[PDB]
Parts: sequence; C-alpha cells; structure tokens
Amino acid sequence: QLTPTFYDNSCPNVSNIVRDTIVNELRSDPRIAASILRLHFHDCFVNGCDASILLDNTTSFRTEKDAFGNANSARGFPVIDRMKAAVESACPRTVSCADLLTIAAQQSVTLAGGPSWRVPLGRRDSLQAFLDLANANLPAPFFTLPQLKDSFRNVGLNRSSDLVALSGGHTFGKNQCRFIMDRLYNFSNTGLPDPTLNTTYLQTLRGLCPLNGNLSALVDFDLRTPTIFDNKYYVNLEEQKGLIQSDQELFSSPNATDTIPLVRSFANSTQTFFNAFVEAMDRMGNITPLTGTQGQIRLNCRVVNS
Ligand code: HEM
Ligand SMILES: [Ca+2]
Ligand SMILES: [Ca+2]
Repeated sequence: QLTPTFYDNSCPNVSNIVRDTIVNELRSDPRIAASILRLHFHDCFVNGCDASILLDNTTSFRTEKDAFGNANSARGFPVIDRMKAAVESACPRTVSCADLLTIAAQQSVTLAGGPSWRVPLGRRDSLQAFLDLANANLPAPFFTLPQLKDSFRNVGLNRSSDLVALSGGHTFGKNQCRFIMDRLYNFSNTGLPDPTLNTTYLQTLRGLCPLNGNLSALVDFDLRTPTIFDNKYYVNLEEQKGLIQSDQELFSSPNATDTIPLVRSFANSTQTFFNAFVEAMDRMGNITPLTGTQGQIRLNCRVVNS
C-alpha cells in the first residue's frame, strides 16, 4: 500500500529538494511546472507510475520518448535528472524515480497556485520501457469523448470525475498548432471549422495558427490564466473556448451527459475542483505501482541499474 509518509525517516527533505529545483527552473522556464505534471501523467498511463517514461533507448527496448504522444512534445527530462541527483546526494539510493516524478508533479501544481497535499509514496522503478504500450495507451487530442473515456478506463480510471478533473491539467501549459489545425480549417473532413469552437476565439486561434503556417508554434491551453493552476479551464469550456477537441468534448459531446455537470461544478467552485483534482491525481498515481522489492530504486532515471 502506498503511503504519504514513506520517506519521513529515510529522506524527510525530499519534497523540499524537489520544490527548490522547480522554483529555480521556473525562473528561466515558466513552462516547466506544466511540463512536469504532464510527464507524471504519461508515466502513469503506461504500465503505471513506474518511471518507465524516463528510460532512454537500449538495444533491447525502445524508449517511450519516441511515442506519438511524447516525441517532440514531452519535455523537462534534464530537470528531473537535476532533482534526482540532488536527492541522491541528500539520501543515497532511497527515493525512486517513480516517486520523485510523482512528488515533482504535485509540487509543480502547488507552485503554479494549485492545491497542496502529500502524495502517497512507495513506488518503485521499472526494469524496462514500453513504447508500443505508450502508443496504444496515451490519449490523443482528436479522441471523441467515448474514446477519451475508453482510454482512462483502460488504465484503471473508471470515473468520469477522473477524466474531467484530470483534464484540468490544461489550466496551464502549451499546445502546438498542429493539434488544432483540423478544428480551425477542416474538421472531420467537413471543410469547415469545429462548430463547438467559439467563433470569436476561432479567429484568434487562426491568427496564431494560419493554414500552412508553423505547425510547431505554441499556443496556451488556458486563454484566461496561461500559467496559473486554477479552475479557469472549465469556465473556458462553458463558453466553447476549450483549446483542443478533447477539452471541448467534455462539455459539448453528445455523450457528455455525465461530464457536463462535473465541468459546471468545477467552473463554479475552485474548492470543488481542487478537491476533485487531488482525489483524481492520487487515483492516477495509484495505477499498477511496483512496490516492496519489485523493480528497483533507479540511481540514474535514464537507465536501469546494472
Ligand atoms: C484527457 C486526454 C488528454 C489529451 C488528449 C491530452 C493532450 C495533450 C496535448 C495534445 C498536449 C500538447 C502537447 C504539445 O503540443 O507538445 C498536452 C499538453 C499538456 N497536457 Fe494534456 N492531454 C490529456 C490529459 C492530460 C492530463 C490527465 C494531464 C495531467 C493531469 C495533462 C497535462 C498536460 C499539460 C500540463 C500540458 C502542457 C505541457 C507543456 O506545456 O509542456 N494532460 N496534452
Ligand atoms: Ca510508466
Ligand atoms: Ca489557468
């Protein structure tokens, strides 16, 4: 069983070291908190939160970093290396990369203005990476609501609250133009923009992402508060201003009978959202963890111990 007090004797300063690293990095890279939270998400959705995503290529297995959902998208790996080294110095061979990333995600959310809580700990590190599994399990922005629900259920998160609350991670961070081009100019081969995208916002996004323009250009997920972790993401959805298809579908999908009330509840109360987010975050963090003597306490998050 994972417990929040796992390192209270072996490495009481772990949370503080992780926080200090992120605070320092945020000065030069204001996007890092968002990036780190996303790394934890992509770790947990592939064989559980086992730091499998942190492993680099080997001749026996490919890295998850080359997955369609990670390639030229996932970032912050050097920052994780930095905090890992700092933690290893303070507490040699004690904190797993899986746990380190979980703490980093939580601290990132709090540093960005989100809720503060102690995450369950005790996870151990994988002995391999899972590229095929990542390509299969990571959801995509073009998923319909049923597909989004399928993706979450596939990894163990059955609740619509899991999906709606965790999607709140898009209250900050960036998204490439490439992922909304269809919504802007030719949605579902209709030759027209996505009708669920606010027409005023449509104009703004078209200006940032012109047809035949730089597909790698970055746009903010939350037009209200781009770098602050708050419930503004849901207020946007209510006005048809969700950035990607998967965002807006939580409120506009024909299958959104169960998600609409959740979106409204989170838009109406920061407390309701924050509570739901912590609850869902801990559930995602409890996905098939290696514990006890299973796996290892990786010394270098990029490679399995030898
Ligand atoms: C429900 C399905 C989801 C889909 C389809 C999805 C899709 C995406 C896409 C397309 C990007 C843009 C990547 C890029 O342009 O390079 C992204 C970024 C991001 N996502 Fe999600 N996401 C989902 C769920 C989540 C969850 C559960 C979290 C965390 C709790 C999360 C946190 C983030 C963050 C914080 C970013 C910004 C990262 C950065 O700026 O470096 N996402 N997501
Ligand atoms: Ca994983
Ligand atoms: Ca925000």
